[PDB]
Amino acid sequence: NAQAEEFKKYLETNGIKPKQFHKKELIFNQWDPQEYCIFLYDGITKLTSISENGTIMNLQYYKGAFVIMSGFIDTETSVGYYNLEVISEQATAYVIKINELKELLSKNLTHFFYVFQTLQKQVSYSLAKFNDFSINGKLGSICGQLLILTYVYGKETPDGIKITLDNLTMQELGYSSGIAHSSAVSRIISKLKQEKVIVYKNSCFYVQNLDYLKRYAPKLDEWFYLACPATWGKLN
Amino acid sequence: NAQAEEFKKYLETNGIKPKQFHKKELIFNQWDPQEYCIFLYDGITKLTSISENGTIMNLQYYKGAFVIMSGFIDTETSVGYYNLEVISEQATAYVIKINELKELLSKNLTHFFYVFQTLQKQVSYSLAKFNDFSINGKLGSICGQLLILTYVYGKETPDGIKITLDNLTMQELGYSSGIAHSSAVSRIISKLKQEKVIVYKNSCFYVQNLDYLKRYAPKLDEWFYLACPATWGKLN
Ligand SMILES: N[C@@H](CCC(=O)N[C@@H](CS)C(=O)NCC(=O)O)C(=O)O
Ligand SMILES: N[C@@H](CCC(=O)N[C@@H](CS)C(=O)NCC(=O)O)C(=O)O
Ligand SMILES: O=P([O-])([O-])O
Ligand SMILES: O=P([O-])([O-])O
Ligand SMILES: O=P([O-])([O-])O
Ligand code: NA
Repeated sequence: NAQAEEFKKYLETNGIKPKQFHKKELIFNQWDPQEYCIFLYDGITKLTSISENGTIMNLQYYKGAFVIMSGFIDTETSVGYYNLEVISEQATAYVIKINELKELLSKNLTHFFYVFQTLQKQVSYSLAKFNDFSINGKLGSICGQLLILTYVYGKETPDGIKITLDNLTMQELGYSSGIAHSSAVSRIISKLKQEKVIVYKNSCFYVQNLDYLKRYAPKLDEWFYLACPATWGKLN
Repeated sequence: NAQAEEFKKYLETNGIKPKQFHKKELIFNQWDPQEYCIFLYDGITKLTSISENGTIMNLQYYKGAFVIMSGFIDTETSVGYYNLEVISEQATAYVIKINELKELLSKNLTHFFYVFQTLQKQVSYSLAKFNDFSINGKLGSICGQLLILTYVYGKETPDGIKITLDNLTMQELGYSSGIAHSSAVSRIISKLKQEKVIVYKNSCFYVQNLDYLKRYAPKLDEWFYLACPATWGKLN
């Protein structure tokens, strides 16, 4: 990622130091009024929200390089209360106060357009996700989430496309899919297993019929093709 | 409003002319190869996706002023294929070819930050919406959609918060909530009318218990209070 590499140097030139975060640590949390611009440079995270009754929702994962905003650039107020939890072992994040972002970007438009590009990908990612997760009930939600996971963390193997995430549980899939009961997730995953769309080996999920997932997640496959052509081409 | 007015003036100074659209017309469509930046100045539109079999997904509405992107600024590639359909009797929009937007924003940081702000509001809207529409099943989806419509198009009256849309139908709510058949939508709407949450009179829906909707759409309620406080204050 060339544009992300130059944006890293620029932040170090301007005195923003890398911060090391560890698995299960929260880079920010929904119970703290802190507005940031997190340039996640390396590692994997998940954006989560917890209800007043304990319902956990995984809004999405982020895999560096990428930008996550918790406050508005103009009003410096909160965009909404979320937690950014690290799920990889180590994560390298450049934490920026929202009150100093406007000046950092105005100075250098190349960097400003990089952050803007990142936000455009975020906008269209969420739209595609909303479409695919809505039109085919919970089957499409699971297939949509599996397709995302296959593209962003998958690697080709003879057993299929291995989703390389440590402890991807039925529970997590449920939190990413709006399914609170792990057993309800299993009922869908089990059906996908009998049709041999996926197999569970080596504590990992192997996707064996990608075309099946595409059929129940068409706008997400379209989005990866248009927005992440290199990610899409690795598995096609 | 103010920032949008200045952006409108700026657009006309650079030769971008306003264009009138009438109900049902598509400002852009999902088979067009050309991509745009649409500055919706006035009117109401919906962003849709039509599947091969003619199934319709309503991704959301847009009420001017706002910015809708169909292509990436940095690559001039499509972000995903959607239709932008006018649902007000008339809409006024400035149609900016995507390959001209980079220069327009480079030349004026005030407007660059305005467009950036609108994309941030899009991001936070979609995340909140995704949280509420996923958690409480179909009821949460309808209540969340109704809450959105209450805040954006609602008018206080002695009979309740009048959703001021011409012909809000049961199918339209289904398209917007991701629900297959009008059957389940009628089943939910019936129960909500029974519980005094809403009523249908004068060919419009009136919300009589806003707190019931807040209960099933807390993240969207949070988002209107944080990102559209004036809009939120209208009803609280
Ligand atoms: N660094 C990669 C990935 C950035 C990223 O995390 N993108 C989000 C979409 S806005 C994503 O792919 N999320 C995958 C998930 O939800 O697991 C890139 O720039 O393409
Ligand atoms: N022009 C108003 C409204 C802009 C707008 O349409 N925002 C979207 C969210 S990105 C919305 O409220 N949609 C309501 C809906 O989906 O009905 C503003 O700038 O606050
Ligand atoms: O729609 P569903 O299949 O019931 O999820
Ligand atoms: O998740 P669960 O409920 O335990 O199944
Ligand atoms: O929607 P429906 O199928 O007619 O019920
Ligand atoms: Na277009």
